[PDB]
Amino acid sequence: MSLQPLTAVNCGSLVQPGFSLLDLEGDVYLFGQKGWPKRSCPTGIFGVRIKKGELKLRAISFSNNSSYLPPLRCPAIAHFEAQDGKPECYLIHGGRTPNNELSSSLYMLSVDSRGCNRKVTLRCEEKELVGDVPSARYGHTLSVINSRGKTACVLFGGRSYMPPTERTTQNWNSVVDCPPQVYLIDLEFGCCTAHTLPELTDGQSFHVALARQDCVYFLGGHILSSDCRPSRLIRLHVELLLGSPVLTCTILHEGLTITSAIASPIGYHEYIIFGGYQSETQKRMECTYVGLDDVGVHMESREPPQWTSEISHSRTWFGGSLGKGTALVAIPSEGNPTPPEAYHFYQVSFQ
DNA sequence: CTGCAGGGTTTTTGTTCCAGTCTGTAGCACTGTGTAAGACAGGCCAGATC
Repeated sequence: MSLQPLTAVNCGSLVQPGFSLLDLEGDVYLFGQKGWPKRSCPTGIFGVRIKKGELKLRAISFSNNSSYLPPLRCPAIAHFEAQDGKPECYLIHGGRTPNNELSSSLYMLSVDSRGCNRKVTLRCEEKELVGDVPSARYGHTLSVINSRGKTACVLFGGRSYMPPTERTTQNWNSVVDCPPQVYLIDLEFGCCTAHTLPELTDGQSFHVALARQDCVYFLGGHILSSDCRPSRLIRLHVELLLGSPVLTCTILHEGLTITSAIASPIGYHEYIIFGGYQSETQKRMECTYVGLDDVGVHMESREPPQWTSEISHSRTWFGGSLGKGTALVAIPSEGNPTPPEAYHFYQVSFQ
């Protein structure tokens, strides 16, 4: 549990407050960037390598048969693990276009070929959704479930702009919580079903969701109706049978009151919740550990690495998970003139 | 009584010019608001591979 300060020697203006780190086939891919794609990298997706403290970003190129993606700012990432037939899949939906809009299309990202010389080619495919499509939204969560024995996805939460009739050019950039119904999405085909939640009378956003063996556990998430960050934990159980995807749910008494947490996998099913926001002013410093079994969540606080004064007094912080019990965090910086590197970077490692 | 023409009448309203005295615009050369990164082509080297 130690933190190494990294230097973003070159290309430190591409990272932004909200962004994604996709961990597939070893190396990690940064996804999301300030502004539209520049010709230095006509795709939008960078490869990340951390070596000797240096943070190095390399350009990635798509394949011939793949469509292209706008740099979605705060999308919902779901890691579809290796199985038949195309590992390793990432389901992205749906985020915020850098031209400020909401995109309701689902993307599937995968790896294609290599190298020749340390080069990875990717491929993205839009996945048409016949629905009953969930309204465009950002900050929601998607999670993959395997049940007897087929694969589906559960989509829940998030915010969206005011309904299309009531949005006034004065309440334009206003945003309210989308209604609380769970959407079951088949990977293929695009049949997406909507189901109501008798126990959940409100939606939320920025809640870390952990899915294990056809069970989904939703940690706390910020509610904008009452401005409360509920400590309750939410469990739901998807039993996929022909032909009605019945869904049940229950409440757990206690869980961590946390929003926008960096959920880094370490063990087989053991995660560390790395921290985030517990109140609108104070940020979570304590690192927590969450083991997931069919009995339930087992939660222990672990010794948080000693933070330098800068990251302890910072107003806000964000980041993502580089995997293998390692995570990346960023702190915005001040000065005069421009640093110009607006973000100092730290790499935290476990064990 | 009226009508209109055309007489005089005063009082504007302005009529010529040269000393001035004063007021308002023209001529001079020049101002300031244009204020950042990104695309592209070539050289090359380092690490991967047979």
